[PDB]
Formats: sequence, structure tokens, C-alpha cells
Amino acid sequence: GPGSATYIFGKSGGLILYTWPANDRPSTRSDRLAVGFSTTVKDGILVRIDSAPGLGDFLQLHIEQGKIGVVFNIGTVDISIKEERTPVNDGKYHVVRFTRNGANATLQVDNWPVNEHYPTGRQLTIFNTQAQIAIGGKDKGRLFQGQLSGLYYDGLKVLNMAAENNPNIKINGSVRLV
Ligand SMILES: *[C@@H]1O[C@H](CO[C@@H]2O[C@H](CO)[C@@H](O)[C@H](O)[C@@H]2O)[C@@H](O[C@@H]2O[C@H](CO)[C@@H](O)[C@H](O)[C@H]2NC(C)=O)[C@H](O)[C@H]1NC(C)=O
Ligand SMILES: [Ca+2]
Repeated sequence: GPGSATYIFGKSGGLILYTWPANDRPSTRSDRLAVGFSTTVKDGILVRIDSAPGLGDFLQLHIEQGKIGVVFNIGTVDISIKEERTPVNDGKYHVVRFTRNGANATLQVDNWPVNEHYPTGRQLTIFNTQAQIAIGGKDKGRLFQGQLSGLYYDGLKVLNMAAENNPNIKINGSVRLV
């Protein structure tokens, strides 16, 4: 709601970084990711979850040519799902919702027709030993500029945790709680 923690990222970019305590690093067969955003950027990474060093697994929510999508890897090759029909960089508030079940995924913006992707043949299922949630894209040189609100990832309200000064959150660069 109104109480959902909201952060503004400026033109110079910033990062909010959640690092799981070592023993708390999760492994999942399915994920759920959602965030409210407003932006005019043609390109930027909003959120990326990475596994521990040496493991290639990741899950990345990003905008490319004004269109929002998720690319992820759970141990085979990059799997992508995208809202290709309509751009989201119109400077209006949207909600993007993503689910993953093994190699399968869904993606919806607002109330638009749902995108679904079901890779064929033998697949892996586990997103192994997740180590960090990077928000804002600055670390990968694709900074997000705009507003992020009410980020939800697998039960974690990460922006709420940032706003509450969670000891496993680091914030730097051009980012501000509103
Ligand atoms: C990932 O998704 C596959 C395929 O999903 C099935 O096919 C269509 C996709 O076009 C989808 O709309 C249906 O809902 C259906 O689930 C899953 O594989 C299927 O699993 C179901 C339920 O266990 C079986 O009835 C089907 O035989 C089976 N089909 C195939 C082609 O294998 C798969 O389980 C799923 N992966 C995970 C981890 O959930
Ligand atoms: Ca894996």
C-alpha cells in the first residue's frame, strides 16, 4: 500500500544490496518476484539475484529497448521471458509480476495478457544457493533510473527491509527512501 517502501534512483545510479547470511542462502524450485516501478529509461536492470561465487545461477529483471523482461539461468542456458507487445518506460506506475517453476516462467505487467514460457525437453529445476539481491542495476553498468516500490521476492519485502535498516542491506550511490 501507501506504506510499501519506495526508493528513487537518480541519473547517476545506485544500488540496494541484500546479502543473505551464509546459512540462510536459499535454494528454490520455484520463485515469485514482483515490483512496482515508474521509469522512462530505455535500458536498465531493476533487480538481479545471484548465486554464491562459482555457481552461475541468476535471475534478472530488466528493461531493454523500453520493454520489461526476466532472464534467468538455473544451470543450463539463459532462459528469457519478455513483455514484447507494449513498452513500460512511459513514466507511469506499473506493476510487474514474475513466477518461475523450474525452467518454466510467467510474466505479467499490470492486468495485461500474461506471458508464459515452457521450455521443451529435459530441464533442471533448482535455483541453487542464492547469495545476494542487487537492486538498481548499477553494479552491472545498466543503471535503473526511476522509482521502485514494494519489491517482493520469495517472501522478502526487500525495500521494506532496507527502510527498516536490516543489517544485511547495503545502500550506496544515488538512491533515496521516499
Ligand atoms: C514446466 O511445464 C511443463 C509443461 O507444462 C504442461 O504443458 C503446457 C505448456 O504448453 C502447460 O500449459 C500445462 O499447464 C502443462 O503443465 C511441465 O510438464 C508437464 O507436467 C504436467 C503436470 O505434472 C504433466 O501432466 C505433463 O505430462 C507434463 N508435460 C510435459 C511436456 O512434460 C513441467 O512439469 C513444468 N516444470 C515444473 C518444474 O513445474
Ligand atoms: Ca542449479
